[PDB]
Amino acid sequence: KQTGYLTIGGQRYQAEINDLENLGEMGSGTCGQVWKMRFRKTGHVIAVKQMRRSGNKEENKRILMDLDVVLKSHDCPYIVQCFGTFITNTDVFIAMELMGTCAEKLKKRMQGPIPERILGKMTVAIVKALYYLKEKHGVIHRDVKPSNILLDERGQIKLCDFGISGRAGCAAYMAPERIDPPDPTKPDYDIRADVWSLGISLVELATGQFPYKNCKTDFEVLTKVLQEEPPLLPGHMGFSGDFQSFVKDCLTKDHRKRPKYNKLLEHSFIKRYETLEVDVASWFKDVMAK
Ligand SMILES: */C=C/C(=O)N1CCC[C@@H](n2nc(C#C)c3c(N)ncnc32)C1
Repeated sequence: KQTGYLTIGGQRYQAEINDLENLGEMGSGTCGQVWKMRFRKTGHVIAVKQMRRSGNKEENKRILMDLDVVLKSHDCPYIVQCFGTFITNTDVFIAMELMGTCAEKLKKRMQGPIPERILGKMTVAIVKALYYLKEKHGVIHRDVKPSNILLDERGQIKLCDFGISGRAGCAAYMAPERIDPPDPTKPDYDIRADVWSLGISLVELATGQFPYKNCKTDFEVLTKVLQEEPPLLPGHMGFSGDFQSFVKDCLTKDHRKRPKYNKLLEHSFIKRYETLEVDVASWFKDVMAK
């Protein structure tokens, strides 16, 4: 790998950091400070993550760990693409494709449920992203959630933040088998805990509310996951039978029964939103403009 260049859309300039104008930070980063930045030759805007050599040794490790994955996933359309990097005596700058926002912040702006047609095209993207990292690189995300699903003005939906990926994330979306690992721990007991997390997220974004109510502590959530029934989609909101049975499949608590990505990608709910046209781009711009 190299650090001189910026490969965008087939081209590849050879600039340094000062060739970019800093237009501000895009929220307090949890895996590195992220700036929205603009070229001085052309005016094109990108996202640029900064790792200070002086930074916390633990954040920096995750920044480099997320960088390790996104350098290897250029050919996956459903993962935030990295354009290149710069290494100065004091910083590392990671150039990323500029995205609109996360689905967690999208939910707060909507002030309500997100339509099924959008969650549809989201499901196809995340599952295929989680599947690519598994099949091609044997990596698991280990922290899927609405704040890790980025959308943009063009209607793209990509997964991000592989900071704790590997060959413990947020507790609310953690899978049953990660909360209490099996009696003898097989190395790949973890291989499908991400499916359960995306199911929790789909229920959250579809209903506008997190399915485990009134937990004042992290552990209290963990106990509901294991004691209460899986929180399937309600019946009184016009959700289709395909959407409800896909959410039921992912939310099967017994991990030896949760279907592999192999057959989740066969699901009708997926096959519909592969060939179905949905103007997520226009729907995105509208909620933002609101
Ligand atoms: C819900 C969005 C969110 O809170 N953040 C946290 C701060 C970083 C920010 N962000 N990260 C990346 C990356 C990689 C991007 C990209 N690529 N585009 C827009 N915003 C991003 C997400």
